[PDB]
Amino acid sequence: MPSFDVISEVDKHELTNAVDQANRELDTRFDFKGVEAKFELEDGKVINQSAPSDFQVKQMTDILRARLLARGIDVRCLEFGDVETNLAGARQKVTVKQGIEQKQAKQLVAKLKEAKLKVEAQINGDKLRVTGKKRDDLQDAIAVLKKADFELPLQFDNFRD
Repeated sequence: MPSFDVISEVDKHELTNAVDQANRELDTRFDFKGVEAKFELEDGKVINQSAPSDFQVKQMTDILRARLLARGIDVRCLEFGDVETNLAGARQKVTVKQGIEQKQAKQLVAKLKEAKLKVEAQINGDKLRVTGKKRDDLQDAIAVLKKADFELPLQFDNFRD
């Protein structure tokens, strides 16, 4: 029975490149002249945005999206926390979501079952392995998973037979 893995992963280097290019891009923008603002990648999972005002962080969000997309990253993996403002300025934590949690995995099994597909899905850590009797059932699952309404970017690899 052939199988593949449904994954939700972000390349750690390209994630670093996008943040570096976003900081470089701020240094060339005229409305951030001498303005204390920065992106900080934390543990390869959290991007901390900080600026004097709520609007300037909103601008940085547009920069961060464009940079991540420019390095091939589906920005739907971004989880934006609340914009926190104190006297020092505005700060916002953006979680770069990776891996398929048990919550989203069971959701992934349920629309597969809902789609009454000839596949058997099993959670294995933060990935979902899909097994079917033939390869075209797997693509039927892959084609369905692509055209779904999901809160996570999905990739597919580790095709075994």
